[PDB]
Amino acid sequence: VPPEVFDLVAEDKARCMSEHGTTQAQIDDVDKGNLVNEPSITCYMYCLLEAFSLVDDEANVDEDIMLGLLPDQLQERAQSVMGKCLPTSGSDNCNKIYNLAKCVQESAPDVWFVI
Amino acid sequence: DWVPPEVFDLVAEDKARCMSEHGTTQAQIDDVDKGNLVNEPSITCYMYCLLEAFSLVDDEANVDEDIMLGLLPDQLQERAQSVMGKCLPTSGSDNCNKIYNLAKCVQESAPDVWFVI
Ligand SMILES: CCCCNS(=O)(=O)c1ccccc1
Ligand SMILES: CCCCNS(=O)(=O)c1ccccc1
Ligand SMILES: CCCCNS(=O)(=O)c1ccccc1
Ligand SMILES: [Cl-]
Ligand SMILES: [Cl-]
Ligand SMILES: [Cl-]
Ligand SMILES: [Mg+2]
Repeated sequence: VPPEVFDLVAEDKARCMSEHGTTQAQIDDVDKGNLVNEPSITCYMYCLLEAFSLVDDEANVDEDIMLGLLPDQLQERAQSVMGKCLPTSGSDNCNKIYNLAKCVQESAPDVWFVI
Repeated sequence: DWVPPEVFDLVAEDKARCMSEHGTTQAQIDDVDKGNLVNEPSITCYMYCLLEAFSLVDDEANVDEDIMLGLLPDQLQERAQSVMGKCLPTSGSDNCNKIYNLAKCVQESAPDVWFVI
């Protein structure tokens, strides 16, 4: 019998949504580049980054792992955005990630990367 | 003021890039997605490329089990820990063959479980 196939990204998103009461409409908003400082979505964003080892349990970004998501041709651009936007800051892990996302959006308004 | 950005799905972009860079056909990707592998670089270096794009392995065939375990779902954690304990570290004739052998080891150990981007 063929194996059951598990879509890792779908699973990780599902788990993070369920942990924070996040709706599909909210995740679809973030996917369009529309950001709001509302914990039900910003805590989802933190959860998902943490699942990918992009941040630790205090929402500090692991720059090597974050740069590691991108192709070689985008490394210099990404390094420049990380120079403007790291280290993270904010009142809690979720607000740290809201502030990061806003900084990344404003620093590179032409493009928006999503998992 | 906000302007709509061009949105890029990392997974979609990574698959398109990796396909191009390794000569992989759509049929071959479809086979990978169903768990059917062959020890041909157009397949195995494509799989390597997708893993590397999420830091699951370096450019020297070293797999990071801690990053991997974080991505797997809760209900597979115990099985995944056991399977990866059995199948790591990698071994093989070259970078891409190491990933072929890893995939085959995981499939032998857990024939009912296959994970995809
Ligand atoms: C860059 C800051 C925005 C993060 N958005 S995200 O949480 O959906 C996410 C995107 C990509 C990988 C993991 C999580
Ligand atoms: C030039 C394109 C902007 C780069 N954005 S980013 O570095 O914040 C980034 C976003 C999501 C994942 C990894 C890095
Ligand atoms: C056992 C080795 C995994 C191979 N599967 S995959 O190439 O689709 C893949 C899964 C997860 C992330 C990236 C690529
Ligand atoms: Cl940081
Ligand atoms: Cl702070
Ligand atoms: Cl895309
Ligand atoms: Mg890399």
